Amino acid sequence: SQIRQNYSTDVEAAVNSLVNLYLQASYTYLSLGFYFDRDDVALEGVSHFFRELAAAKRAGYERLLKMQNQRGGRALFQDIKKPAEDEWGKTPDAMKAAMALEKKLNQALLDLHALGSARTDPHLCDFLETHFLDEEVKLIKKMGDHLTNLHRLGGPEAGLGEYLFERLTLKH
Amino acid sequence: SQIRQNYSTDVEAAVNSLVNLYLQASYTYLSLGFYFDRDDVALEGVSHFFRELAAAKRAGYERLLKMQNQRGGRALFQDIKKPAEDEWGKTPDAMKAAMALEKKLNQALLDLHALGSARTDPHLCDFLETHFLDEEVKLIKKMGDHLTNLHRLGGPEAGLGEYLFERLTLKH
Amino acid sequence: SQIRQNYSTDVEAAVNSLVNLYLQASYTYLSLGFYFDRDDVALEGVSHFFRELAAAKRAGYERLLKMQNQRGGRALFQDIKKPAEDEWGKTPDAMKAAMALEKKLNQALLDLHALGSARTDPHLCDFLETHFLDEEVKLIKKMGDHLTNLHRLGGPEAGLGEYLFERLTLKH
Amino acid sequence: SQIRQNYSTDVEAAVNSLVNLYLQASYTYLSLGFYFDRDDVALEGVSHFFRELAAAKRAGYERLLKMQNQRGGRALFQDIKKPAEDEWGKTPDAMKAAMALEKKLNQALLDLHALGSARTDPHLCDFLETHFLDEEVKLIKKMGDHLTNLHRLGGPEAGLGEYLFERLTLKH
Ligand SMILES: [Fe+3]
Ligand SMILES: [Fe+3]
Ligand SMILES: [Fe+3]
Ligand SMILES: [Fe+3]
Ligand SMILES: [Fe+3]
Ligand SMILES: [Fe+3]
Ligand SMILES: [Fe+3]
Ligand SMILES: [Fe+3]
Ligand SMILES: [Fe+3]
Ligand SMILES: [Fe+3]
Ligand SMILES: [Fe+3]
Ligand SMILES: [Fe+3]
Ligand SMILES: [Fe+3]
Ligand SMILES: [Fe+3]
Ligand SMILES: [Fe+3]
Ligand SMILES: [Fe+3]
Ligand SMILES: [Fe+3]
Ligand SMILES: [Fe+3]
Ligand SMILES: [Fe+3]
Ligand SMILES: [Fe+3]
Ligand SMILES: [Fe+3]
Ligand SMILES: [Fe+3]
Ligand SMILES: [Fe+3]
Ligand SMILES: [Fe+3]
Ligand SMILES: [Fe+3]
Ligand SMILES: [Fe+3]
Ligand SMILES: [Fe+3]
Ligand SMILES: [Fe+3]
Ligand SMILES: [Fe+3]
Ligand SMILES: [Fe+3]
Ligand SMILES: [Fe+3]
Ligand SMILES: [Fe+3]
Ligand SMILES: [O]
Ligand SMILES: [O]
Ligand SMILES: [O]
Ligand SMILES: [O]
Repeated sequence: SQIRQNYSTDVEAAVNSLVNLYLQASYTYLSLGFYFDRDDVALEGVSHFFRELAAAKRAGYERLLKMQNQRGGRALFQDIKKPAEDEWGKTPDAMKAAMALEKKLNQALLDLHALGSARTDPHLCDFLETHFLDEEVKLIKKMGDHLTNLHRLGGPEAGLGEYLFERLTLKH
Repeated sequence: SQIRQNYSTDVEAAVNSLVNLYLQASYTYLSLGFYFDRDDVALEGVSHFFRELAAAKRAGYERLLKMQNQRGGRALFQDIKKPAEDEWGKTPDAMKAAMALEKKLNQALLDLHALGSARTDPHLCDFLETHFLDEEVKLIKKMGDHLTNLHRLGGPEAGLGEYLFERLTLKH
Repeated sequence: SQIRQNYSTDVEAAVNSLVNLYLQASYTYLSLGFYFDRDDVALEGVSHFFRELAAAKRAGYERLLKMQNQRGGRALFQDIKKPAEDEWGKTPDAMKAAMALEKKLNQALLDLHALGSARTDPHLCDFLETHFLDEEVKLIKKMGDHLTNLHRLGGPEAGLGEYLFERLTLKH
Repeated sequence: SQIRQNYSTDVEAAVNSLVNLYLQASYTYLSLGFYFDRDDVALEGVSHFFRELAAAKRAGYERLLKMQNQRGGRALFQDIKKPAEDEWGKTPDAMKAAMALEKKLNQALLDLHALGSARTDPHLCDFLETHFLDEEVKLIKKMGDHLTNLHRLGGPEAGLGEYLFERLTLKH
C-alpha cells in the first residue's frame, strides 16, 4: 500500500473484526426496535430508543471502515450473525440485553486499544479515545440509569411502571 | 348515463351499501364521542379520539359518494341503523368495539376490492387502495397498540390506568 | 394477533425473506462504497453512488419491517450473508454487479407481488407498487445508462474514461 | 525555568529538531508551488495545492514553537536546508516527492510521540495526537488518492491526463 505507515496487520484484522461486531450490534438494535413496535408490545419510546442505537452503531462501523481506508488497511466482511433473541421480553429484559451488548462492545474497544498501544500505534489509540470510548461510557451510564428507574418501577405493579417509564423518560 | 364506462351495476350497488356502512360507523363514533364526554365518564382525550374518527368516517363516505358521481353511478340512501350500544363501558371496552367496527369496515373494503377486481374495474380497485386500504391498516394498528397499553394498565389498578392512558397517550 | 386481517403466513414469511435480501443488498453496497474509497481505487463519486444505495436499501428493509408490524406479522431475522466479492474491479465491473443485484431484488419484489396477488392481498400489492416497484425500474434504468456511458468510454483508453465518468457524471 | 514541569531536555531538543524539519518542508512546498506556476509548467491547480501545503506546514512549526514556549522549552534555530530539487518534473513526480516528504514528517512525529511516551510526557503526546497525527494521516491518504488518479491518467496519453487532473480534481 502506498500510504500505509505504522499500521500493523494485527490492528487491520482486529479493526475488520470490530466492524463485524458493530454490524451485528446494529442488527441487534434493529430487531429490538421493531420488536417494541409490535402491536402486542406497543412501547413507542422504547422502540425509538433502540432504533437510535442501531443508527449510532452504524455510524461506528462506518467510521471504522473510513479509518481502515485512511490507514491503508483493507476491509474484509464476514457474515453477520442474527441477533441472539427473536422476542425481547419486557423493557427491563431488553435494557439488560442492551447493557450486555454495550459492555461487550466496550471490551472489544478496550482490547483493540490495548493492541494498538502494544504496536505503538497512537493514531489508532486516539481514534478510539476520541470517537468510541467516551460514547460507550456515556451510553452505559444512561443504560444503568434506565435500569435503575425500571427496577424502582418494577415488581407487582410492573405493567404500569413500564408504561410510565416509556411515557415520562423515553422521548415520545 | 353519458359518462359511465366500465362501471358495473354490482359495484354501483356495493358502493351504495359501503356508503351506508360508513354512515353507520360515523354514527357509532358520534355516540362514543359524546359518551366519553358525560360528566360521569369524563375522559376528554377518549372523547376527542372517537370524535376524530366520526369525522374521518364522514370523509370516507363523502369520498365514496364523490366517486359514485364521477363514475356515473347513482347514490341511493337507506336508513342509518342506530349504534349497537347506548353505554360504552370503560376505555378498553370502547376501544374493542372500535376495533371490531374497523375490522368490519376493512372486510367490506376488501370484499368491494375483490368485486371490482372480478369485474376488471381497476379505477375502483386503486381508488380503494389509495384512499381506504392503507388508512384502515394504520388505524387498526393504532387501535391495537392502544389495546395493548390499556391491557398493561389494566386489572386491579384499572381506574388509575384509564386516567393515565387518557392523559399521557390520548392527545389532550 | 389482535390486528391481523387478510395477512397470509406465506406473505409474512416471504416478507421476512425479502428483508434478509435487502439487508444483504445493503451490505453489498457498503462493501462497494468502501472499496471505491481505497487509496488504490480512489473514485470518490463511485464511492458516493454505492454508499447512497446502501442507505436506500436500508430504507427499504426498514419500510418492510414497518409494514410487517402494521399487518400484524412477526419479523424473524436470519444471518446476513457476506457480499459475493472482496474486491470489485473497475467501475464497469462494479456497475454490472450492482445491475445484477438490482435485477435479483426486482425479481423478488415481482415474485412477492405475484404471491400477494395470489392470496388476494391488495394492501401488500399496492405497498410494493407504491414504495418499491417504480424505484427499482428508475434505478435499473440509471444503472443501464451508466453502463452505456462506461462502455462508450471503454476499451484501450479505459483509465481516462473511468476518471472522466466519475468526475463528469457521478456527483462529486 | 519558572514554569517547566515534566518537560525533558530530550523532548525540548527533539521539538527544536522537528521545527527545522517543518521549516524545511514548508520551504520544499514553496519551491514546488512556484515551480508549477512557471510559464513552461503552467498547472495552476497543482501550484495552489503545494502553496496550501507550504502554509499548512508553517502553521505546524508555529504551533510547535508555541508549545515549546508553553512548556518552558527554549527554541533554537538551525539553517534551513534548501529543497532537494530545483525542477520537479511532472505532476506524478512532484506528488511522489510530496508523499515521501509527508511520510518523513509522519515518521518524525511518531518518533517524537514514542520519545515523549518514554519520558511519560502525556501533554506532549496528546498535543501531537490532536494537532499533528490525524492531519498527516488525512493528507497522506489524499496524496495516495491523487497518485492513484494520476496513474490511471498516465502512460501514452499523459499530457492530457495531467491537464484533466489539474482541471477536474485540483481546485481551480
Ligand atoms: Fe433519543
Ligand atoms: Fe430464547
Ligand atoms: Fe425466541
Ligand atoms: Fe490521547
Ligand atoms: Fe491515548
Ligand atoms: Fe432524542
Ligand atoms: Fe429522538
Ligand atoms: Fe406518541
Ligand atoms: Fe387525534
Ligand atoms: Fe347492551
Ligand atoms: Fe345499553
Ligand atoms: Fe394499484
Ligand atoms: Fe391494484
Ligand atoms: Fe397497588
Ligand atoms: Fe391529534
Ligand atoms: Fe386533535
Ligand atoms: Fe384538558
Ligand atoms: Fe447521488
Ligand atoms: Fe472472486
Ligand atoms: Fe476477492
Ligand atoms: Fe395493483
Ligand atoms: Fe489515443
Ligand atoms: Fe446526489
Ligand atoms: Fe449526493
Ligand atoms: Fe471532490
Ligand atoms: Fe485546496
Ligand atoms: Fe536532480
Ligand atoms: Fe535540478
Ligand atoms: Fe495518547
Ligand atoms: Fe481548497
Ligand atoms: Fe483553495
Ligand atoms: Fe483558472
Ligand atoms: O430521541
Ligand atoms: O387529535
Ligand atoms: O448524490
Ligand atoms: O484549495
